[PDB]
Formats: sequence, C-alpha cells, structure tokens
Amino acid sequence: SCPTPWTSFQSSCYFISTGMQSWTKSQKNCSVMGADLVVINTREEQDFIIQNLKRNSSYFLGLSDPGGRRHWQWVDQTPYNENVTFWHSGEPNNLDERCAIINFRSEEWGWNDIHCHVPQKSICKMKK
Amino acid sequence: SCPTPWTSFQSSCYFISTGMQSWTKSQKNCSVMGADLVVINTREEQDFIIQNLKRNSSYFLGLSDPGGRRHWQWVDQTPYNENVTFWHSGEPNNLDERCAIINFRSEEWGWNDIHCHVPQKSICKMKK
Repeated sequence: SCPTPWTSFQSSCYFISTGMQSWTKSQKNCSVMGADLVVINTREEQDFIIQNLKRNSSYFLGLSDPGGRRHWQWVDQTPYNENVTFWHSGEPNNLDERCAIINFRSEEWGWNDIHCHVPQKSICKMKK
Repeated sequence: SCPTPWTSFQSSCYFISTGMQSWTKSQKNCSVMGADLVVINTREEQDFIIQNLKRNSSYFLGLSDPGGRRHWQWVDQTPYNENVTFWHSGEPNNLDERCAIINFRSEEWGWNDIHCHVPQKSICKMKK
C-alpha cells in the first residue's frame, strides 16, 4: 500500500503539502517523490480529495494552461501555418499561463484559475 | 472577371473596405457579398495585398482566436473533460477574442494582434 504519510484511495496515493510555492515548484516537489500534481478524473476522486483538505487552505491542482501561442484560426478553416506568417517584430502577444487551485467558499469546495506564480499549498498523486 | 471595385490576383478577388468596424461586423460585411475576411496563404498573396493598401490605414485580416475557454491540460496528459469539472461559479475566466490586423510601420508592412471589438478597416476575399 501507499508510503509513509501518503493517503490511499482506490489505486492511488495522495500527498498534501504544507508549504506554499509556485505551481512549477509544486510540480517539481511532487515529481521528486515520483508523483504529479493531482489529476482529478472523477466526481468520486474530487470528493475523496476535499475530505482530506482543510477549509482554511488553498491548493494547486495539476491543471494548467501553459499559455504561449494563441490558437489562431483562418475564418474559412484554412489551417494556420506558422511558417507562412508576417507578424511584425514583437507580435503576436503570448497567452499568459494559468493554473487551477482548489479551495473552499462559505458554495463550499471548487476550482478557481489564478496566476501560476502565486504561492499556494498543493496536492500530489501517484499510482500505488 | 472580378466585379468592378474588386481587384484581381491569381484565382481570387479582393475588396478593400473604407469603413471601420469590429472584426465580427467586418466579417459579416464580407460575408453578405459572398466573401470572407482575407485569408493569406502565401508570400505572393501578402505582397499583392500590400499593393492595394494605404500606409495611413490599418485592416482586419481573417485570422483570429475566438477566445472563450482556455485549453486546460492535466499535467500527466490526461485529456480535459469539461463535463467532469468542479469550477466554482463564475470560474474559470474566459479568454478574450483576438484578431490579426495588417498595417505599416516605417519595418514596413506586417501583422499585429489586437482585440476584435476595436473598429478597423478590412480586406475581403473570394474565389474568381
């Protein structure tokens, strides 16, 4: 079964961080223990997780938008080909990265999207 | 065989607007003429279009990012299923609509990306 302070559910092991770090640092921390920031596949998983969280805490999930390139589309559905474009220097603007957190509102538990560099606690998951 | 005010290049007909309208209204104006906002497929096409433009003007192209929902990704590549999510009400934040324009910098001609609601001139294209 699951290692030392990890919590077991179905075929997975869950770790709850006490430290507040960026999403990237949170992912690295999970990674070093052989895990990932939590991927929530089902309602039942969501429910298990929230029972193991504290209402006075807020946590990164393993859900993000890496930003960068926008998904440019031609209006007639011609596929966008980045190698045949004529953007001025400095253009186009990159999409900002976004990161999901889970936390409690008086609505109860749910996800919110925030800037990835804001420090939050975090939740790791790996296979048992 | 492009009708009077339309200009002819390869197998296409091009119309240069005088009016300044949102991207969406600009597309509708092209559309009711049997056309679309211009889709630029090659360097030759870019070059032709430039010949028909005024350097004191800036024009919508038929290239956009229709915004809406971010391309959320689970960190272990599990596909995002929008029907198994637990966003708090009013979350996540919608992505803004972005649209390409073509204009002149003294760099010369190139594309910029702006918000789709700002009125600009426009370029329509249709098959010959």
